[PDB]
Amino acid sequence: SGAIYVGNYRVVNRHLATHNDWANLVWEDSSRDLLVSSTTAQGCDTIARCDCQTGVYYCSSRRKHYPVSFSKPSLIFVEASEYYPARYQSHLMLAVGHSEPGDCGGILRCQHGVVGIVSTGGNGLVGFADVRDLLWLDE
Ligand SMILES: COc1ccccc1[C@H](NC(=O)OC(C)(C)C)C(=O)N1CCC[C@H](C(N)=O)C1
Ligand SMILES: [Zn+2]
Repeated sequence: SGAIYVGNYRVVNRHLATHNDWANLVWEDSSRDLLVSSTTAQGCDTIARCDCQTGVYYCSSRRKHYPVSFSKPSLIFVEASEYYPARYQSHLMLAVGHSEPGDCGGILRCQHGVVGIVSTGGNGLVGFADVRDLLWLDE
């Protein structure tokens, strides 16, 4: 679990969005596993606007942060789950790092700000949904 809070927006994994997120929907994209909802309070986070390929992510299943080298956002095949059919997930970055069911929502950060959130994983891999291209989150 986890979310990014920037301005009057809350960014979460679309498969973990609540009834309240959907009732305050701003934008969602199933192909990216992202959903953004509106908030009444001002958020605590800031978004990176960069091309970093290194950073640090929070791993809830270890209560620890780990450094990672990750691939640029791209279209990556993701196996079926209860949440989605087998499909290509877009804007996904992969890295070698621990993740397991329940780690979605952990933030990946570089020196410039928030890069994205955990969205997939498996067998010593961790995948992050990028948010750096969502320029409108900043206004
Ligand atoms: C962080 O996700 C990890 C990490 C390691 C191993 C497995 C997983 C997840 N698998 C998982 O939860 O499987 C269950 C439901 C328990 C059968 C995973 O990769 N998902 C599930 C949630 C939706 C994700 C997506 N963006 O399509 C893909
Ligand atoms: Zn950066």
